[PDB]
Amino acid sequence: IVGGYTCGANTVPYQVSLNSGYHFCGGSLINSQWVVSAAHCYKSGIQVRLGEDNINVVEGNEQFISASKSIVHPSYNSNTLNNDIMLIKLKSAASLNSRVASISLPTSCASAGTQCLISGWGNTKSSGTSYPDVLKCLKAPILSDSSCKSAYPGQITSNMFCAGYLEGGKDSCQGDSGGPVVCSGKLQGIVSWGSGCAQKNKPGVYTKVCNYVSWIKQTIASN
Ligand SMILES: NCc1cccc2c1OCCCO2
Ligand SMILES: [Ca+2]
Repeated sequence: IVGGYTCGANTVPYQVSLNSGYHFCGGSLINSQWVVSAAHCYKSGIQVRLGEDNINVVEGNEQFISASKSIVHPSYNSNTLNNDIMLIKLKSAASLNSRVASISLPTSCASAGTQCLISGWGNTKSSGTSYPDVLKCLKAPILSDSSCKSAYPGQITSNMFCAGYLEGGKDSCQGDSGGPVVCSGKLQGIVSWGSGCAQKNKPGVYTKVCNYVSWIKQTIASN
C-alpha cells in the first residue's frame, strides 16, 4: 500500500497472508475453512497465515494452516486478468476469534464513490521498493466505471472496478495482490492489477467480487 497508514495489529481480522516460504499475496477469510484471493496469486503449496500483524515476527495470535485445495475461476484469463479470483480451502478450520474473523460477501455491487478499506503487506513506495513488516491500510473510494475505463482503455471488463485517487499518491501495490477491498462491511474487491502504483490517472484495478457470489457459494458448498 502506497500512501496509506499502519492499520494497527489485528484491526483487519479477515486479512490473511499467503506464504510459500515468504509472503507473496494477500487474501480474505470468508468462513472458517475458505479464503478468497486473486487467481494470479495461484501457486501449489500455499500456507495461509491468519491473525498476522508483523509478518516477520511471531506475536502470538497467528494461525498457520496449509491449503488443501486451490480453485481458480473457470474463466480466469491470465492474458487480460479477467476473472482474477480464486478460492483456497484450509486443511483444517481456522479458530475464529477477535483477531481471526470472516468478512461477509456482497449482495449487489457497490456504487461509485462508496468508501472502502484496502489492506496488505505490499510495496509502500510509488518509485522505489520498500516492504513493510506490519499490515498497512488505505481508505479509497470506488471510482466511476467511466473514469476507470478512461484510465485503462480497452482493458477494463465488467468483472473489474477501479478504486483510489486519480491524482495519485494513494494506491495498492505489488505484494498487496489478492487482498481485500471492503466497503460497507462487504468484500467488494480483490487486489488485482494496475499500471505502477499511485501514478496520476492510473488507479488500482480490483476484481468485482459481487459478480462472483453465486460461483463462490456453489463452489464452497460442493467442495
Ligand atoms: N497499483 C495497483 C497494483 C496492485 C497490485 C499489484 C500491482 C499494482 O500496480 C501495478 C504495479 C504493481 O503491481
Ligand atoms: Ca507475525
